[PDB]
Amino acid sequence: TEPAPPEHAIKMDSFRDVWMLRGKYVAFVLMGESFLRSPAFTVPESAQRWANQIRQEGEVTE
Repeated sequence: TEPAPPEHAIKMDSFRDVWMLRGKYVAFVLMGESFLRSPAFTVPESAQRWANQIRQEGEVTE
């Protein structure tokens, strides 16, 4: 049990890196008017930032 780095990938909506030296990240957010769709990127950080950016704007309240 070596010091496992808790910082690397962020699998929230649909983000997951690859075991080797890569990783795809694509988020999907649909609202009651508009929706954004970003293609699979190569960074898990920007991934959560993208989905969150749109989500924060879409105040879901029925």
